Amino acid sequence: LDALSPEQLVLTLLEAEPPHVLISRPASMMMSLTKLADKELVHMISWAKKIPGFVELSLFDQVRLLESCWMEVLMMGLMWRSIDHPGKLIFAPDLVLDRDEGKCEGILEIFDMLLATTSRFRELKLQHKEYLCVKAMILLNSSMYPLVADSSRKLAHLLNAVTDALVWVIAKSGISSQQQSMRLANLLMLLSHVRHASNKGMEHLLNMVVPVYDLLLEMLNAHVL
Amino acid sequence: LDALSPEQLVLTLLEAEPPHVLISRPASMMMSLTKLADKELVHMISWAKKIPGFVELSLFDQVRLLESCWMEVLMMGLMWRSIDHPGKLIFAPDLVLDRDEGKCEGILEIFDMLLATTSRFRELKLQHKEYLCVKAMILLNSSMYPLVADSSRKLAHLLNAVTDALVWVIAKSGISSQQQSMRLANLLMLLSHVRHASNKGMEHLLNMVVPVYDLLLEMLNAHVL
Ligand SMILES: CCCC[C@@]12CCC(=O)C(Br)=C1c1ccc(O)cc1C2
Ligand SMILES: CCCC[C@@]12CCC(=O)C(Br)=C1c1ccc(O)cc1C2
Repeated sequence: LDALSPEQLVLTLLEAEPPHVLISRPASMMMSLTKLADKELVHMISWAKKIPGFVELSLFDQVRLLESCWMEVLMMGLMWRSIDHPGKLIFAPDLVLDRDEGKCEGILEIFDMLLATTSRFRELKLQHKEYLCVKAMILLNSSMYPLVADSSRKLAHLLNAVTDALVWVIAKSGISSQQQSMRLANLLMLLSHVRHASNKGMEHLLNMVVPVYDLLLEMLNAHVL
Repeated sequence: LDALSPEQLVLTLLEAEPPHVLISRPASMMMSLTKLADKELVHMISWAKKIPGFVELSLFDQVRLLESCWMEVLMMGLMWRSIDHPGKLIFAPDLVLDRDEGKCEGILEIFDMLLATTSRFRELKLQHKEYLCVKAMILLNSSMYPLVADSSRKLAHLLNAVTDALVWVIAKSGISSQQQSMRLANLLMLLSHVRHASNKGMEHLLNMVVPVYDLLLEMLNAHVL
């Protein structure tokens, strides 16, 4: 109830944000990168557990959602981290990248998908409160199977609340009702792009390094046991 | 101007809908399927040329948009065609499929992504006017590169108009302002799913039949010359 209310929901999400992850280095890009994800994934699962109502869904649903959405959530965080640095990607404190470093490959393709989309978010002037709500939407909207009898009723309620909070945030800008709808529409259309980049990253990842998708699956098990 | 107005824009789109395509048969599924797309693509390009303002964009933009969005537009049409037939996919008049025919493979995965998403549109009670506006959004939102000096100003104007028409359509249902936003949000979140299915179909398609993506590219050239 209360916890799912716009002002509160948004401040609960703020405290649930994952920490800075240091890669901690003593196929090097891809070595750096896969070790990073392994690290980031642990925190991702913690983050999800702090989203009001998520742990009360079915574990059959929790596991489905985290499995399908991990790369879009790590990419959404990445764009938010690089949003002010045109030309770069800020993967972590000691791991920043130039586009011309994405020349050594296949990675260059993905690199430009993430710079472009990020530039789009810059132009829209993505607010923190907006960022927090969209990343939560990405997790809850990541699959359709899990919302095809109570956990479903629950999943929708919890997804509708987040959409309510975003709408709320936007209404506070003091813009016109038409601007509101145009902004809500521009924001959610951008998720289609996010998913695209995710699909490509996932693709690149099987054509190959650390067992990110393995261990995660493993983390998913312990998460159940 | 006028042509981009909600009631009119929606009736212009109605007359621009492609015809019934008969496959016309005298790797058979995939033979049927690739021949079908070759056929459907010709009409797709005609359809796009009837969307007010599209031919006045740069050809550098026209070609980018059709190239990136062809499979999502053929899948969006497919779901609309099967929306009332649970368990099937209605690819064309003489080409209907059962899920258990999608067992002979890899195609089964995709098959369930398209049944699920379609079921979602059923539950939402997707209206014709709504269908017409979303399919146009899919084409105009298909890439971000082309909207990263006039053709861009133009592209946004033309995408904003379509979003205006959809919003208009939804406001006519006589539902509550909160229902409006929740419905607009539910509709555009579904595009993320559409793109997902597209990405998978595209994937399946290179791992392989008719040169769909070749000839299309070819059609793209003639389209310029
Ligand atoms: C353009 C290269 C992007 C690498 C990105 C996608 C490709 C990949 O294999 C990995 Br493991 C990647 C990754 C790790 C952590 C993170 O937060 C985001 C990503 C995306
Ligand atoms: C589940 C199988 C789907 C086949 C679908 C995606 C896989 C594929 O190779 C082809 Br050519 C396909 C196709 C053709 C026409 C059309 O309107 C839609 C599609 C999607």
